[PDB]
Amino acid sequence: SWQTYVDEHLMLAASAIVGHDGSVWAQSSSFPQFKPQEITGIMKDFEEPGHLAPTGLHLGGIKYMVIQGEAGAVIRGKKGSGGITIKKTGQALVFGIYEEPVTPGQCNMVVERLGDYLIDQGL
Repeated sequence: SWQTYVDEHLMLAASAIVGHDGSVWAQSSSFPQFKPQEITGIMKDFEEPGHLAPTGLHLGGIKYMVIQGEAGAVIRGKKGSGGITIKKTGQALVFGIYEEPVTPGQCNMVVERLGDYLIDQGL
């Protein structure tokens, strides 16, 4: 099915590809439903680094503490044992959520791999 191909190719606790406009292109079975305001805040942080830091990154209501990202290209957050990685591409956002014992470096690897895939196609 569309969902198995997706899960099978975005997996990581959850992953997702969403347009800069907030539309969902693909999301894993366990990815959270989120609010547009959550996407606006992230988009502003790719523009003005450090923008989310003061309030934390929220996604599907979950609060992630912002940590060292890649200015204007990748954002990272910590939550208890796991965290999140978000990479901005020409037209989308690649989201990667990890949990113990997956490592931040492992999540980063997958989000970057997906980013390369989309940028390669002009997305």
